[PDB]
Amino acid sequence: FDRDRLFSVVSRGVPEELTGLLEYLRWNSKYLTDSAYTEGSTGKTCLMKAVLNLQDGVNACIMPLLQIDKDSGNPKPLVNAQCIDEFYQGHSALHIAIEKRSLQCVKLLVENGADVHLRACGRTCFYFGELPLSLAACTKQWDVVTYLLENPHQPASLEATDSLGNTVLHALVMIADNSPENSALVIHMYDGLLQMGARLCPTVQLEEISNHQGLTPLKLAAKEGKIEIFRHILQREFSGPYQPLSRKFTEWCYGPVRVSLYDLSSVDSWEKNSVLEIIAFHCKSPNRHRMVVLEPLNKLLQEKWDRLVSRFFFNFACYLVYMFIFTVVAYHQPSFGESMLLLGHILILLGGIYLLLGQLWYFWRRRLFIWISFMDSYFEILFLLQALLTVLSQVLRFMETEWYLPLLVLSLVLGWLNLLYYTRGFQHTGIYSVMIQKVILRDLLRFLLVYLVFLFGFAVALVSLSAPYRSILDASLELFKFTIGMGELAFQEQLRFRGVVLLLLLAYVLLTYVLLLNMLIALMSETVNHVADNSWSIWKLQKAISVLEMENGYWWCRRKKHREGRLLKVGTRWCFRVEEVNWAAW
Repeated sequence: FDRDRLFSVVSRGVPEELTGLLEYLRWNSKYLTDSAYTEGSTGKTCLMKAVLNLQDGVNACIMPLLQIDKDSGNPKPLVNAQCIDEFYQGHSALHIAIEKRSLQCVKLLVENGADVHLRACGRTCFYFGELPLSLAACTKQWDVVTYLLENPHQPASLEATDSLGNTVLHALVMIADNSPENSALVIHMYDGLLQMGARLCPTVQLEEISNHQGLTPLKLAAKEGKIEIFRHILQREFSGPYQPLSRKFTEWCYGPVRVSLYDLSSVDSWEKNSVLEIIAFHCKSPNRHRMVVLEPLNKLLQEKWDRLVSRFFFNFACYLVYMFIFTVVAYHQPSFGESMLLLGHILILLGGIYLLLGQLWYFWRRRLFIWISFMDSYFEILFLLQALLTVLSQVLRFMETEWYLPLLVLSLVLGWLNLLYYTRGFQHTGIYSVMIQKVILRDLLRFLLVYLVFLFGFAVALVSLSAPYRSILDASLELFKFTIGMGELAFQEQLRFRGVVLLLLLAYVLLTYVLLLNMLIALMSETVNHVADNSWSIWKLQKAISVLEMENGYWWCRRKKHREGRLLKVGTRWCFRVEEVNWAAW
């Protein structure tokens, strides 16, 4: 019956759940819908309440409850109580039992048949993998995970997918955290499951299954910013009977030298969407600059940066030549002839078209998505802006318009200003790389706005109080001179008797001094801290971005990527020789 009194008596009212009658005879009419109205309140079942019991004795009484009923006129939905609430959909009692640390309960539940490949969702606030095996692995239940996949007549596939395409290995990475108490658990369970996978089915590699978006556990650990598990996977050296299928093995260890062969699944060539692109481009975590100082990556980055450093300075020289030519042509503007002005105009127009096409191609390829909108792309917008201004100014010359000269001059100024993009070559300007964006953002576009607001509020008052012809030009020009140190104050004539005019300037100078004093302290506050490290890593990230961008080639296709490694012997595999030299001194 649906009466709550009977269920309360059976479950909690009295441990004597063996009433005898129950639904043993004449109750076999229930064959279509044995849930909701007849079982549970709205989305639960009697099995869920039975498995919620704490004492082992009453837990052992579950088997008599489902005895005979498991093979009675009751239909197939015996244990798989798929909730239709759309909120806890498919949250059968098996997941609850696995959540409980008891082993005999889950053993009894699985021995009665049931199913282990049922999802926990149909698409809360706790993502574990939406699978029984995934939940058991994430809950660190060694006995449950050991028993689920081998012992029963119906096993659980180790490479079973998920709603999003994940597997247990992906799930162990998604739930990972930088906290050591969770990092140790994740690493230990990942290693144990990887080792057991070899025993179960060694004919399939578990770290090659991709998500619906094409990511593997190594790449999934890099996109999401998880550093500890990523570091462990990069430097995995587990050996013994399962020494093969690893990542870092030493070749010889003569003295302090420990030359080793790091495996490479993070090579740009012959592999699209590698780990380096994900770290550099497709990442938004605060740790993205900390994942590039790792040992197997620094050597690969330097061996490409040194090999491709001539082109950086070649482009630098070619840009300096273009800027010198632009300045020379601009300076000799009449307002020799027909021999240098025409050639300079043609060269400037061609140079502008070149930089316009290059920046358009760069934006089309890379930034089809959001560029974090706040970092690492300012110099890629300033180049486009300068090229567009130069092209427009050079076009407007043929129209005999008066706006050609201001646009040309502004383009020249912006082109000279953009030369700071190359300060990251041999020049170790990492000191300015720290306080070059954290001092302009939120500090020059936030406090300067208030200063402009005060200036424009005082200029109009000065004009309206008193011959000033323009409200926002005549008074503003003299009001701005207080900041630079050229403001002039006087008692003036006696047409308005003045007085308040002096008071307004006295207020203005005090306000524009206290604002500067506060602005200085605001930027100083971020100097006492962020000193220990917090540098030399973002510089390496910028160098990595530059190296990755260069290898794609120029606007045309006069560049093709080349191989990085070689078919080194597996041992029973493209590898990179890292000649570690560390004085452990033991």
